[PDB]
Amino acid sequence: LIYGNYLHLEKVLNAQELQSETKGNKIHDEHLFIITHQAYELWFKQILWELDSVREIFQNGHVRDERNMLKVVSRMHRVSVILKLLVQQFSILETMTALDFNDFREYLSPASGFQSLQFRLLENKIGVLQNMRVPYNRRHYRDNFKGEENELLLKSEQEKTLLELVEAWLERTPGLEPHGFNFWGKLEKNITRGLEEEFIRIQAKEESEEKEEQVAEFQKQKEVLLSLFDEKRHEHLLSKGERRLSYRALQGALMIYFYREEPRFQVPFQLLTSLMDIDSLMTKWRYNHVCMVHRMLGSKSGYHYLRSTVSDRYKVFVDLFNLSTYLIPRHWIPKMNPTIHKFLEH
Amino acid sequence: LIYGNYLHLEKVLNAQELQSETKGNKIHDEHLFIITHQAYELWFKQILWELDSVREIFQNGHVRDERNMLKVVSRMHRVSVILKLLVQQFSILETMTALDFNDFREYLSPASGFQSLQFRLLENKIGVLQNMRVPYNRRHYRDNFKGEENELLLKSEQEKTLLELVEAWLERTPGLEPHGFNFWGKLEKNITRGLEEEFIRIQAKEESEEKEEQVAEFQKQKEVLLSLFDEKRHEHLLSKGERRLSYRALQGALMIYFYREEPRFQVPFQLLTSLMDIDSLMTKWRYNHVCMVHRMLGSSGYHYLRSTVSDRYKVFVDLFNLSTYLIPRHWIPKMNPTIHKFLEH
Amino acid sequence: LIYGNYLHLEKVLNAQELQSETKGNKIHDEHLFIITHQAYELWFKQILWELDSVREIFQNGHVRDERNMLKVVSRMHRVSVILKLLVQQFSILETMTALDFNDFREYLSPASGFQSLQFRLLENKIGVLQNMRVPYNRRHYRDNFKGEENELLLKSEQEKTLLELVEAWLERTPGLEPHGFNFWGKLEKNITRGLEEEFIRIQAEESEEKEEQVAEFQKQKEVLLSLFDEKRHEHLLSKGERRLSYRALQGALMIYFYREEPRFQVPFQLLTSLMDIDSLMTKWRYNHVCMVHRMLGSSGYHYLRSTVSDRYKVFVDLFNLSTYLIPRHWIPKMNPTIHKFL
Amino acid sequence: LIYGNYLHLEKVLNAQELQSETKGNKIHDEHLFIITHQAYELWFKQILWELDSVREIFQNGHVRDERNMLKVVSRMHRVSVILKLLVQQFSILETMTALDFNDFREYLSPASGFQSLQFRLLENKIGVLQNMRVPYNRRHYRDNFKGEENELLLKSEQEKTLLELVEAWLERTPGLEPHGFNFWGKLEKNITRGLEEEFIRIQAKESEEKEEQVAEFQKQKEVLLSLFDEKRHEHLLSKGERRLSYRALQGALMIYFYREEPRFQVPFQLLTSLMDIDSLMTKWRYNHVCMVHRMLGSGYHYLRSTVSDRYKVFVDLFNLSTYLIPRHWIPKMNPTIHKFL
Ligand code: HEM
Ligand code: HEM
Ligand code: HEM
Ligand code: HEM
Ligand SMILES: Fc1ccc2c(-c3ccc4nnn(CCN5CCNCC5)c4c3)c[nH]c2c1
Ligand SMILES: Fc1ccc2c(-c3ccc4nnn(CCN5CCNCC5)c4c3)c[nH]c2c1
Ligand SMILES: Fc1ccc2c(-c3ccc4nnn(CCN5CCNCC5)c4c3)c[nH]c2c1
Ligand SMILES: Fc1ccc2c(-c3ccc4nnn(CCN5CCNCC5)c4c3)c[nH]c2c1
Ligand SMILES: C[C@](N)(Cc1c[nH]c2ccccc12)C(=O)O
Ligand SMILES: C[C@](N)(Cc1c[nH]c2ccccc12)C(=O)O
Ligand SMILES: C[C@](N)(Cc1c[nH]c2ccccc12)C(=O)O
Ligand SMILES: C[C@](N)(Cc1c[nH]c2ccccc12)C(=O)O
Repeated sequence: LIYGNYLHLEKVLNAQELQSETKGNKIHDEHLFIITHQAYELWFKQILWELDSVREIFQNGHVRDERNMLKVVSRMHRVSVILKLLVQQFSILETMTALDFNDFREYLSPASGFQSLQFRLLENKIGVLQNMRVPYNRRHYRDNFKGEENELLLKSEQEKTLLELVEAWLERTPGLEPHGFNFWGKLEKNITRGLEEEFIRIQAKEESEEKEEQVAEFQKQKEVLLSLFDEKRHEHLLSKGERRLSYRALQGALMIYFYREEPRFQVPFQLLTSLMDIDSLMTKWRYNHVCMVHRMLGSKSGYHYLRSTVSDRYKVFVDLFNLSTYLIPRHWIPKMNPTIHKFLEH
Repeated sequence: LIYGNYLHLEKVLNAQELQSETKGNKIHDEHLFIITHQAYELWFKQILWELDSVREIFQNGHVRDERNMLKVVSRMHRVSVILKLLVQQFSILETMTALDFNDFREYLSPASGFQSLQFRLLENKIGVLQNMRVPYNRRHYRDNFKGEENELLLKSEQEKTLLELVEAWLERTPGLEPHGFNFWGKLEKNITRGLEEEFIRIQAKEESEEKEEQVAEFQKQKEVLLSLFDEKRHEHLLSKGERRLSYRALQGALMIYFYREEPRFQVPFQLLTSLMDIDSLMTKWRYNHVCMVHRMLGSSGYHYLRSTVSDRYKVFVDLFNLSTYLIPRHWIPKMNPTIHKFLEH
Repeated sequence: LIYGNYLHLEKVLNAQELQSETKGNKIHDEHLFIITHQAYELWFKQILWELDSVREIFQNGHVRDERNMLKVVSRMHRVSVILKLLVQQFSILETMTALDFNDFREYLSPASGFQSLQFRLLENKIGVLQNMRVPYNRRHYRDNFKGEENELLLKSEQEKTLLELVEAWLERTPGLEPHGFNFWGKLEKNITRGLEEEFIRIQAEESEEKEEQVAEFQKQKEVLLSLFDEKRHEHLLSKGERRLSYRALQGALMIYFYREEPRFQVPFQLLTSLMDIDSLMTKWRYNHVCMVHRMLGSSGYHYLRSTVSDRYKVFVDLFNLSTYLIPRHWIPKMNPTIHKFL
Repeated sequence: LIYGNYLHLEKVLNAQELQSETKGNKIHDEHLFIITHQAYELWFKQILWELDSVREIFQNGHVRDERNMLKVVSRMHRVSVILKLLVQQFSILETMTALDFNDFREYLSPASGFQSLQFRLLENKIGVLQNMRVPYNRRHYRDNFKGEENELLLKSEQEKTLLELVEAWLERTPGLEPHGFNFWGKLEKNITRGLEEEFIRIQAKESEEKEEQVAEFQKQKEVLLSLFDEKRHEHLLSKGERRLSYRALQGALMIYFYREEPRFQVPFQLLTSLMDIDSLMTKWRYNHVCMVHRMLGSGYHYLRSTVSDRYKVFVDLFNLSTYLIPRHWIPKMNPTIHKFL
């Protein structure tokens, strides 16, 4: 067993055919463009491998055994460490000038990155919605794909996504039981009370621009906080695709946020953090890719379509980010005395 | 022409065979170990491509046309930007624990990174000298290689290296002509004079320990500076492999250092800078690789690898060491436009 | 001379007062928020130092001596290396959760990053135009400032910007002389010819492929010939959608196309670095936005989002020269006979 | 409350005095040298803040409540994220050439980085031992310091270090009870047995490969059984080739092997981050060395000496890789017997 055989370098290092050279006009920088993409694809394959393994742990019920949370968080962390490198890797392609790219661009048409099967598979498996995908020149993405490739794409759309598997798991989060710790009920009450207290305070002040300013802020804060308990408004925002998680999953997430220090919630909290990281880094990748298309082609547009992809429309875990909106004073958080805490001890 | 076909992904993405899985005991993290190395190898191929192209520009005489310096510096800069990423890429493999590596390590024997053809090609093409290589288990690196692989490795040793091609170019550096600007002559004189000036200054100082200290410093500095003009000392240090550039090439390098702002030397100065960067980053790569072997295998190969993290493997150590011979600006032989013109484009 | 004294650490390391602690409720992570910003400010001061030195080299005429180009490009490169680090530095503040930030946010009012004098000075000195700024809360940015600070900000708007100083230098680029190499004239002719030649080719099959190629030719011709429309340029200048004078634009394109010619090698690197600085400034604004979102939720967020736009790209014209790339063989030939001038 | 006042920028941004300018020969690049160091010092202060807060959580007994492990690991992770940036920050000073540094170097004498109080405080608070310090010609690293500065340095050496506080905590790791899961006993037995089983295998082999395997076996056997030699450990402790008590070492290995068990998941991450901090500290030392070399040529060798295991405080955690065994040799922890975890 030799290194080169183990790594099948007979394949990996015999995969560089410059179209410029095939058409009798070799252009040096084409080689860089080929290798950069091959490297992106190697790492996309590794991301798919980690992500598929984590999806499986959820789908098959292994995640139910909390012994497996360390593995889940390590692999999701690994996904983000890979993505950070993928973002840095753009700096290599920045060493190619547009004038140099212009010397071989002709020999590439009509190929495009759009045809990256694995990038699409990755978007789908995380949880990007087709309905929300931005049309490129009034066209569907899968239009450019055929055969078994079109097949794999379909499975990726139809199989349970990371978002859905996390949703299901969040729905079973301990503490939501109305007959138990009754998190949601206690939270509603504590916030309603606290708002009442606060209003009384402000109402006791004397008419002024200040008082109005405080009253106005209060009203805004009140509306945001109480909207959390409006299950119907949530259902509505779900159907418009401005939210992604079920109402119950949202309750589980908030439970984990507020009780993160409780032992059973420590690693779950880290998982939520890494899911947000993955969304952020995916968006950073899209951003750096856009900046590059611009530098090479100008405003001539793919640039604008790609710019549209840099939006909340492509953020699968938007709901986890938006739990910042619902931050309250610590003393309003339902108290969990050891009496009612033992259920969250390893 | 479709993306996947253009990039031959039918090969690149059908090259991942976990030996753990082939022997009926798939271990998840083996997949990462394979991909990481495949990625290193893709980028080694790219470095070889740039490096070979720059070597050719020198070997074929194209570098004589100063129009080509921009291309040479961009490609060498590109080599160092790739190497920066190769160093960061270790952080991916740091997400694998030793315990998890231990579950598939058995299925890897007897394969090793040592058998990386391209890493050897890269060391050779830059200019690592065989005689200065540290033996691993009392053997040449080029054993463990056979057939056309052994062939490629030979060519890489026998063809002109980047070190040799740079040396040749440095020897032709403008300004070294005794009949012209006579840089070396003027430099020797100006330093001899400046040292004299300095001695007088210190000798004037009131008897005091500071004076005593400064006397000591002066003596050391004087010895270092004058040793520059000792061509025989240089020949000796060449034999011991503590220097690699010819005496004349060293003169050319120092010319470019001191006159870097002069238009014809601006991009050449950047080239020298990038050559040092490449050596720095190669040794950072070796260092990070060692730290990783340690974390996975504990404290043999470790010690061999530790020996690789040394000036013995820095091809352009001479460019770094020109810091030793820095002088006050006012000692640098003057180049008024009168004697400037030869360095304007 | 001792390290601590040389670096005036008696000041730098006695500058951390947690407002949470001053009001009797110390919150651990406030310390990090203070240090992060102090570090950003140290680096902004260094950027200002390099940038002011480069502006001086232009304004005083030193740049006319081409021996100074290495210094100019090194310092501009150094600006972008600093900015790369400023972008990475956000990852430190990402270790603070929103819940933890929430515990000391109250004690910060009414202070904001908006009030960073140095950040504004930097925007102004590069060449961000006030009239092109996005209003904050329906008002001008400088209204948030007072006294000598408001005055410094004005000088920064009125004194020559890096954009203006580069523009002047670009205007004197060798080769534009109609009586000389006549770059613009030759270029117009060669593109007119080359377009025709393309037509002749495309004139010959009737497939959609042909139709597609014909379609491309149309815009390509439109884009390329629009380059020679000086009036359209003047119009886009007044709307602020371009920044450089028509002549400066000619100089830049001269440098792009002839970058390998010795006199243009380091100038080409300067143009590259100016684009880098714009790109990295934008990356900084982007990462800052992503972080405000993570800490505050969904709004300054929307104002900040508006700053991530071409409106704030001072050297947009250098980026846009990609639009006007032609085949190499169309580029006016400069044989050594004439190449000697460069 | 205004930004500049909140951040006391009247101090931070009025702290840049170029000695080149003070002596009538301003050198542009000196400004960068000053700011770079000031930035390093701001971040060293932040590292000290996090590290001191973590040391407190151990010393005051809060670490006993496992609810606090998330905070402990977050702050140690934060230390590493800062150090990663400190390593990247060298790339800024690499934009200064040695020729340009040479134009103001004279005006610095005799000041040196050696005089960084905070860097010393950081080394000490982690657990770098004075007795293990590499002498700089005349030793006396603390002798470069005086006054309340010399005072602070002393406290930093004498107060409990991160190493010592972690050691104490590792000693209380659940599972080491002889009357309980009896980790050490079971481990010794399982390895002794497994080695015997291996002997039979190699015995049944029948040329060279056998020779190869037998040789390896002997080495592996020696390494593994040396783990159970408490006296050898005590000896290596007194030399300074190990740092953790024998019992702490047992706790660490418990956490390594049972990392997936819920009570050990975050503790395992803590051990990982302690190793990370050691790694990154030594990366910092390495990049600093490479730069002194580029600027001065030939402290290079002294600084090179600092890049050694001699300066790795958590060397014991790294070295537990040496004692990896097959998974099936690890004492089994059935639900019944992992209830405690
Ligand atoms: C010279 C550098 C690059 C240029 C000029 C470029 C150009 C483009 C353009 C114009 C598009 C929009 C679709 C189209 O018009 O055909 C696009 C999309 C895409 N490119 Fe690139 N690209 C570059 C580098 C890369 C790299 C390094 C990757 C890495 C795999 C990549 C992957 C993609 C992907 C996946 C898409 C589809 C993204 C989406 O639809 O959201 N490209 N590229
Ligand atoms: C788990 C991670 C790794 C381990 C444990 C490891 C182990 C080793 C060891 C022990 C050696 C010395 C030769 C021997 O006895 O086998 C070696 C050398 C080498 N490794 Fe690695 N390695 C790792 C990762 C990598 C990676 C990511 C690369 C990337 C290509 C690589 C490339 C090499 C090369 C080229 C050599 C020969 C270097 C020289 O002779 O100076 N290794 N490795
Ligand atoms: C918790 C972290 C941060 C939050 C929540 C935050 C929040 C904000 C907000 C809301 C604004 C809009 C103005 C306002 O309404 O106050 C703003 C602007 C700004 N922040 Fe931050 N910021 C953070 C970190 C930073 C840091 C680390 C810097 C570093 C110097 C910074 C510099 C600025 C600057 C310069 C502006 C003005 C930007 C412009 O107008 O284009 N901020 N920030
Ligand atoms: C031009 C760049 C630098 C040079 C030439 C330089 C030079 C040196 C030298 C020669 C030493 C050994 C002690 C001595 O002989 O004085 C040293 C130690 C030290 N330097 Fe630097 N240094 C540089 C940059 C930095 C930076 C950026 C830091 C960041 C704070 C720093 C912090 C230190 C520290 C803490 C030590 C003592 C560490 C130890 O003893 O292991 N230096 N430096
Ligand atoms: F393997 C690859 C191959 C090509 C690319 C590109 C890319 C970037 C800029 C381009 N300008 N023209 N073309 C030709 C393609 N036509 C433009 C619109 N889309 C399809 C028709 C381009 C292709 C980006 N990544 C690639 C990967
Ligand atoms: F494609 C690959 C495959 C394997 C590696 C290794 C590597 C790392 C640690 C190891 N421990 N045992 N073995 C296997 C046997 N070795 C033979 C050479 N002398 C050391 C023992 C190892 C192989 C590093 N890079 C690789 C790349
Ligand atoms: F040195 C510093 C000090 C503070 C900050 C902030 C920041 C971040 C979030 C905030 N939420 N409320 N406030 C108070 C500011 N008022 C409301 C928002 N508009 C301005 C008036 C905030 C201030 C960001 N960077 C800072 C740096
Ligand atoms: F705030 C600061 C000030 C200075 C430094 C240095 C530094 C780097 C190179 C030097 N060469 N000579 N000197 C003067 C000091 N003498 C030689 C070295 N040992 C002590 C006597 C130097 C000082 C590094 N970091 C610094 C920080
Ligand atoms: C038994 C369980 N693992 C419980 C569970 C669900 N979601 C959680 C989030 C945090 C902590 C625990 C849970 C399961 O049902 O998967
Ligand atoms: C014409 C030339 N390339 C001169 C030359 C050689 N080395 C240099 C370094 C810097 C500047 C110029 C040169 C030659 O003789 O090859
Ligand atoms: C003499 C000159 N340096 C000419 C000049 C202007 N812009 C340029 C761009 C590239 C090369 C040269 C120039 C000057 O007038 O500044
Ligand atoms: C009660 C205890 N937290 C026990 C303890 C010590 N070390 C550990 C490691 C992992 C898990 C638990 C421990 C204490 O006394 O610290």
